[PDB]
Amino acid sequence: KCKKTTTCEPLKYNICLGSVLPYALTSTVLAEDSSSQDEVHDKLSLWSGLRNAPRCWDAIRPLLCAVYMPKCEGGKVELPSQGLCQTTRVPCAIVARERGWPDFLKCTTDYFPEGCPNEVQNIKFNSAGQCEAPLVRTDNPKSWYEDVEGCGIQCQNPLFTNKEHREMHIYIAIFSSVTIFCTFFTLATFLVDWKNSNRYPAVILFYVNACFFAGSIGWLAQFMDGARDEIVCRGDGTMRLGEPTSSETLSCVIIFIIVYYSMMSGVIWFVMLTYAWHTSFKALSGKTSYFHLITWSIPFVLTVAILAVAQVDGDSVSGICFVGYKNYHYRAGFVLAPIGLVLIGGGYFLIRGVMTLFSARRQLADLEDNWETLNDNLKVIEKADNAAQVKDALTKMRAAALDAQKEMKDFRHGFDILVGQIDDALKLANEGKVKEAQAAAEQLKTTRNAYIQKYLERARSTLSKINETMLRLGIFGFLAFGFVLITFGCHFYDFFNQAEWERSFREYVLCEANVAIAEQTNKPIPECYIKNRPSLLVEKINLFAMFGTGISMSTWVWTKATIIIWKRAWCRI
Ligand SMILES: CC1=C2C[C@H]3[C@@H](CC=C4C[C@@H](O)CC[C@@]43C)[C@@H]2CC[C@]12O[C@@H]1C[C@H](C)CN[C@H]1[C@H]2C
Ligand SMILES: CC1=C2C[C@H]3[C@@H](CC=C4C[C@@H](O)CC[C@@]43C)[C@@H]2CC[C@]12O[C@@H]1C[C@H](C)CN[C@H]1[C@H]2C
Repeated sequence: KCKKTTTCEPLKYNICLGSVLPYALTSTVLAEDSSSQDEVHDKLSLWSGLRNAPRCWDAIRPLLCAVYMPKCEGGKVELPSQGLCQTTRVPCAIVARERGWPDFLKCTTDYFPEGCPNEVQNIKFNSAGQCEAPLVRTDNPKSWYEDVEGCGIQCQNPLFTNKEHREMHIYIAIFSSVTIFCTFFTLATFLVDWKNSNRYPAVILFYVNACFFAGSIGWLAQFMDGARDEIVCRGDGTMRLGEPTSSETLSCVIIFIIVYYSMMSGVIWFVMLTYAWHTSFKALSGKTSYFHLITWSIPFVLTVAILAVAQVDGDSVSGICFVGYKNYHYRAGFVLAPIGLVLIGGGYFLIRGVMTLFSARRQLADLEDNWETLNDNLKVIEKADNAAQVKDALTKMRAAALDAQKEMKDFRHGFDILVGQIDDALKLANEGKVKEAQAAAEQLKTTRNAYIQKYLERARSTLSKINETMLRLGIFGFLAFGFVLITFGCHFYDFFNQAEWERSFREYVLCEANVAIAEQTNKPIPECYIKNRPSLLVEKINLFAMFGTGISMSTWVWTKATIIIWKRAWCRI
């Protein structure tokens, strides 16, 4: 009979000599020189050396597959046919001459029964129609998926359909457009007033938006008539992976360089921003030429390193080329690490900045507290009947003014005068003279205005400036940290389940490989699908995060003080 009784075990390799196996279970019983599938793969590695003789190889492939890796299903293995074995004798006669034939490969009808249907005869090792979606026939051996011959891994992302591609593309369209013109607004502002806006750290924002403009450009590049497929796909319609490979158009690596470099410089400029703020608070342009070198060296070195390991991959959904898609331990290395370090540094100099801020914020408030005391005490003194209230309030005034006394010598002199006059009024009030002290408090009023009000209203305005700065730092801090937290979350999710998505994808590929033969042989065909895939909402979130940062830094230039600056250049008469 065409069937043999043995125990079916799973394939350790789902490929037979560059051809995908349409079945899932096999048996090592027919390979009489083998006992395990390791041995089988070894023997096939020995038979591999025959590939230098294509004339024989063509005819011996199917036999070798039907023998060493046969279909096992429900305790049965189908034995190869006599007709199949006879097609090996004539051309592979070389095997017979140099070392002879193995006894289990000799065409004795007990090993090869006559007229037996074989699953292998259906399989084509010249992949004319063998290549099955999500795979496409390419005859370039640099695009061949794993060990499969003639088949390449298709260009468009096989985890999301076109219905989702259009979606994400219009999403990225809108967002990146908002960013590309917001950053242009912010550039134009600091550019038209290049003479008056070129200061540090106000030019650091300009540099940030410059970077995030350059990047959004590369993000928009994929929307031209046929540019997307030029960036993402190879010449043979198979997605660009491990770029830059030899003899491929640099239409990918250029976009990668843009999107990555602009991004990284764009986030190191954050650290430079926080430092510049801190040192601005601590009091200059001595280190202003050294920030540059850092913010341009580090992204360069990183990008060059990525190009050195050649781990640029192409995504059709995003429509760009970026680091560490295929191998996700590179994305964590070149994206998550620099961003995290940026978060740490920028956060450090932020809190240092608000310490440098907090220390004065209390001082000015204390001065305001003393002035708050003086006025209300004068309010009580000027309008009182009992001469105990006058004594009391005068003492309190003395305490406050004394506490406030603790170009500068003039300021202290004023409070000398105030304390003195207050003590005079104290002497007057102690003796029970109510209205004499009350009248001697108007002296305190006019003196308060004359000698003290200057330095006070001088330091009255700063509490608005300082609080505004404090709250805008309150914006930037809890904004940037939120963005970093979110993008770290997304990247960590993908980082987490990319170990599973590849499993599911592979199983799916094998399934469709089964479907291929299952259809053109009038055999029952099983439905194939992806068990699990990346969430599109997560990618939505990440994009929203980075573009949201790109927009929020362009929002900074949005002031009413800016709007009028535009008029000066061309208002004329
Ligand atoms: C590759 C090769 C062969 C390896 C095959 C053998 C047929 C049977 C088996 C049994 C199986 O258990 C292990 C594999 C082995 C040995 C076949 C004969 C032809 C050739 O050996 C020649 C040696 C010669 C020096 C050069 N040319 C070499 C090749 C054409
Ligand atoms: C398709 C695919 C992927 C699409 C995913 C990517 C992780 C991150 C993103 C970013 C996100 O914005 C869009 C989706 C995208 C591009 C993931 C990497 C693994 C894989 O590429 C592998 C090639 C490999 C040879 C076989 N296995 C293939 C697939 C598991």
